[PDB]
Amino acid sequence: APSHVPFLLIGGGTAAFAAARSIRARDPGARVLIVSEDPELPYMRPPLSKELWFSDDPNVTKTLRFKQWNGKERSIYFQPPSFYVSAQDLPHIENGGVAVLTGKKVVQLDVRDNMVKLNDGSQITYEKCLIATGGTPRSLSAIDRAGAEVKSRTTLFRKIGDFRSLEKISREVKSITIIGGGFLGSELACALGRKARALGTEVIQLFPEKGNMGKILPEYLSNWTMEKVRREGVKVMPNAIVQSVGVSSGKLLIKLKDGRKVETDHIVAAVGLEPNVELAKTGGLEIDSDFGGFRVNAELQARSNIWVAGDAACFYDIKLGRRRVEHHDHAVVSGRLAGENMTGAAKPYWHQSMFWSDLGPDVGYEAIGLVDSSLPTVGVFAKATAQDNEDYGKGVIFYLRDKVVVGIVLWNIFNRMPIARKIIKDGEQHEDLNEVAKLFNIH
Amino acid sequence: APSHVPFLLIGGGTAAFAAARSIRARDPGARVLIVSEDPELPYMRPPLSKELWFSDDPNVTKTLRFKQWNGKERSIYFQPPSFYVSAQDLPHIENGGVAVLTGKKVVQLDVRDNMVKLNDGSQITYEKCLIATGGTPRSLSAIDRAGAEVKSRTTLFRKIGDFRSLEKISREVKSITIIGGGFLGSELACALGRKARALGTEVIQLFPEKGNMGKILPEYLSNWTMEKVRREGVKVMPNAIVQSVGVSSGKLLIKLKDGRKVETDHIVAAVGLEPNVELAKTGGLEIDSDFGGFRVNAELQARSNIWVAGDAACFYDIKLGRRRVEHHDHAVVSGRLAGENMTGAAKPYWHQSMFWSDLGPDVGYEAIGLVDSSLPTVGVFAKATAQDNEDYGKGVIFYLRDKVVVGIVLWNIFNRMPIARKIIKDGEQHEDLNEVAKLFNI
Ligand SMILES: Cc1cc2nc3c(=O)[nH]c(=O)nc-3n(C[C@H](O)[C@H](O)[C@H](O)COP(=O)(O)OP(=O)(O)OC[C@H]3O[C@@H](n4cnc5c(N)ncnc54)[C@H](O)[C@@H]3O)c2cc1C
Ligand SMILES: Cc1cc2nc3c(=O)[nH]c(=O)nc-3n(C[C@H](O)[C@H](O)[C@H](O)COP(=O)(O)OP(=O)(O)OC[C@H]3O[C@@H](n4cnc5c(N)ncnc54)[C@H](O)[C@@H]3O)c2cc1C
Ligand SMILES: NC(=O)c1ccc[n+]([C@@H]2O[C@H](COP(=O)([O-])OP(=O)(O)OC[C@H]3O[C@@H](n4cnc5c(N)ncnc54)[C@H](O)[C@@H]3O)[C@@H](O)[C@H]2O)c1
Ligand SMILES: NC(=O)c1ccc[n+]([C@@H]2O[C@H](COP(=O)([O-])OP(=O)(O)OC[C@H]3O[C@@H](n4cnc5c(N)ncnc54)[C@H](O)[C@@H]3O)[C@@H](O)[C@H]2O)c1
Repeated sequence: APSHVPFLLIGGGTAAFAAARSIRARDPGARVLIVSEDPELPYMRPPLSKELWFSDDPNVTKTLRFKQWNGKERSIYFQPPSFYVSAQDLPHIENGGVAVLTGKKVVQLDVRDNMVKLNDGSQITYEKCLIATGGTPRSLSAIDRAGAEVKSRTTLFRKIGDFRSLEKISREVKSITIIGGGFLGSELACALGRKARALGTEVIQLFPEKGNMGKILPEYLSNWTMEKVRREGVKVMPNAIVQSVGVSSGKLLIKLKDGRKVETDHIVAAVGLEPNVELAKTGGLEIDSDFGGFRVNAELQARSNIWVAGDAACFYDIKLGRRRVEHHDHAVVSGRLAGENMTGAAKPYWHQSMFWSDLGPDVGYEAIGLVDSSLPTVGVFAKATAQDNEDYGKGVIFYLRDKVVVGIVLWNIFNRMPIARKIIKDGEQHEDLNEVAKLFNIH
Repeated sequence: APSHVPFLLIGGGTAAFAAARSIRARDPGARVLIVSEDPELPYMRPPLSKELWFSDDPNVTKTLRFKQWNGKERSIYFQPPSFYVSAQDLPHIENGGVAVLTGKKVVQLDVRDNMVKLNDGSQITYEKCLIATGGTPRSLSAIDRAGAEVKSRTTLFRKIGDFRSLEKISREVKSITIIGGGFLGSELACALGRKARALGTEVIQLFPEKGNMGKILPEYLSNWTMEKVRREGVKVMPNAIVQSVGVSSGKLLIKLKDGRKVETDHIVAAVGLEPNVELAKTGGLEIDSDFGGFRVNAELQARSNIWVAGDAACFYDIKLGRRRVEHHDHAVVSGRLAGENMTGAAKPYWHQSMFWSDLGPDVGYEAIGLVDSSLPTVGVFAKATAQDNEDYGKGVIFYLRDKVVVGIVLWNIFNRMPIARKIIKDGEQHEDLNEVAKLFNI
């Protein structure tokens, strides 16, 4: 570890890599260090839930390569190891370069001293710092209250090791349970159902909502998505609240708060993510209370020489207000912006970030802005229509704050993202939405 | 007037003057422009309610001079007019200077181009900017729902013009009624009661709590302060919720919720302060929701080249969380810090700020930290009365968050600020608040 670096990037993930590329682009000859707790080079997580599961290659868990939108095979890793220079070489190599320090954890942050302390005891002084620590999966209360053997048969799905372990388990066990109905739980349910269709094993999804992804989509769309997920070979059990999890004859037993009971062999828990804010206690950094994570301004700035990007950043969007987004594209855009601002720009967060999803062949969408179930929605579909506050195969769902669009879900329509982005950018008063819904040309 | 200014300070008051002084101290040769909507040069407010009333000099309204703790007469203004340079003279002068552009209001703030627009259409481009606007007095629903005649007879007390108007009114009218029982209301009640006792007129105070300063002091000290204010010649009416204000035979009449009716011919309204945050709408600046005002960090910074100081800043205290202090000492300290940080330092707010108050001769106190009656309270007096949330001439009050001292009120003891400041600095847990009050000479 070098004793001083011009640019420090805490956490090795999407945001840190994007920031390193921006810093290198704007300031040629910059010398960037990335301190990562994972023993791996930066990689993208989205393939860990969809693409690596549908790969035809048998030995994919060891290879980690997949086909793209075009179909050209690529790796999850952002860059090959030859791209990164050694940390010791970093302050000596010509025109700089990015170096990655893997297996290291920053445990202390002295803002005034412009210093951090690693887990092994090494101390690194910086000129500019980015905190791009992400989040960690939340555990279940009933699972925690159970014994050690119950926790041994539970899985939290974030990293590559989780993907490999879950793939081997699905190959070797007879039934797996998914708890949670958000993004990760639903995608895992679809992938595991696809894998289990061949042999004929059982996969179960149970959660306390009315349907799949009930915090994002309206009720009717949630029920439609639930039915589509059931069509993939998954037994979905909505409105289920876990009371206790136990052991019976070598199989774990789920006793719900209701009268229903479930007996299976393995549990996958996808019950949310919480940001890593253990570093704020020693850094004297403010933690947001409404959203969680570090609190930063419109330029993602926490202190004089400290920026925060990614999932842990509770930033201030000027158009939409205080936010905290947890998505791949937001991590890329936010890291790019923080890298621009670390070299000397003063740009606020302006370009909006989107996200995408695919819950099987039938369901596939992209969304932008503020998308939430509590906010008023206007669903203009094809062959159907519904507004809140049957053939829902195609359509657009506007989200309105005060007669103004703040988020758009584009349901099974493609190459119509710029229209939605321009609608969000203009931010006009919209008392009528069928006049604008024709721009996407749903029919 | 100049097209480009290195250092712009929006709003000229206590914080702006302190910031200009810090800028000049750290960076000799600087060129500071102060844009103020007032027609006057910066002055200090605290003597506008206490010192200028007790002066024996007849024409203090014009001189605006008063005596102090040392006893040396000084002006209400921070500096004499010769100290400042002209606005057109600022760009080209050896070692620069400070120029105040009085009577001009900043109406638009464009952070993208680093340019502001004044109310006369002139544009000024800045390199660093400070927003040191203050607050404006809050009005009353009963007053605002009334007619123009009732509005013309009520007073909101912030500036020098209000002080002159109220002094003339006190010399003229027979009865004065004061709404509000916080700091300003109690101080004006004491001053006008002294003047009335000197003359022989009537002064009345009404507020919706059970005692004076019930949002700062505990209940028993609130009752004690209410009694002591009554001894000053002021008829105090606690628990008076105002319903409507009207006129009857050329005299104002107040009808309260409980049924009491009070007649008078002038009203002084002092019911709080609302921060000036109209610049945030056009500047893309974030306004705090819990406390109000511009939301800044521990370094009092809002954007890349923008700092906020004074009563309008909702800053983050590392040791005490989110705060918004509205006091003269805090304005001085925060303006000083923001002026230092505009020149290159990155110092967070660490030095605490205190506040004092004198309510007659018997009651005089100082306070520091988080002082609020909502927090659990332990008071050490001649008889040790601990509050759960006799003679109380002298004592100390500790305010607790959870077994930790966050604010201390010093009751009729002086030259003991450093002890309380040191106690608050190292906020370690205490088994009981006693044996700590021994540090103060009770
Ligand atoms: C299985 C899966 C599938 C996903 N699919 C999608 C998708 O299809 N679309 C989408 O938009 N989003 C998707 N996401 C979300 C997206 O991947 C995340 O939002 C994104 O990875 C967040 O990037 P980040 O850099 O903020 O955090 P992360 O990617 O979590 O990186 C955080 C890194 O920082 C390290 N770290 C933390 N604390 C410290 C410390 N103190 N010291 C050192 N290192 C530290 C961690 O170990 C980790 O390596 C998916 C996520 C998962 C898990
Ligand atoms: C009568 C009175 C007595 C007080 N007594 C005490 C006391 O005994 N002890 C104590 O601790 N505190 C006391 N205070 C409180 C203390 O005086 C204030 O908290 C302090 O003055 C706040 O300073 P500031 O610089 O933030 O605001 P201010 O002093 O209000 O300065 C704001 C200035 O900015 C100007 N401005 C506003 N908007 C704009 C704009 N858009 N463009 C240009 N200029 C603008 C305003 O006109 C004003 O000149 C008293 C206050 C009053 C009114
Ligand atoms: N396609 C995508 O964009 C995508 C895909 C995968 C993951 N992700 C990200 O991964 C992260 C983690 O995913 P996640 O799905 O775990 O997050 P999430 O926030 O979607 O998970 C919350 C889900 O768990 C349920 N839940 C909450 N508490 C519960 C409890 N006590 N018992 C049972 N159910 C409970 C909620 O009602 C909801 O269904 C998120 O940041 C998410 O955005 C995104
Ligand atoms: N000694 C000092 O520190 C001092 C002295 C004077 C002024 N100041 C400052 O001057 C500013 C103005 O003082 P203030 O006394 O107006 O503010 P304040 O916030 O102290 O006033 C609160 C008082 O107004 C009362 N009130 C609120 N709403 C009311 C309503 N609808 N009807 C009746 N009463 C109502 C409250 O009950 C309380 O008695 C404050 O910022 C204060 O800090 C400080």
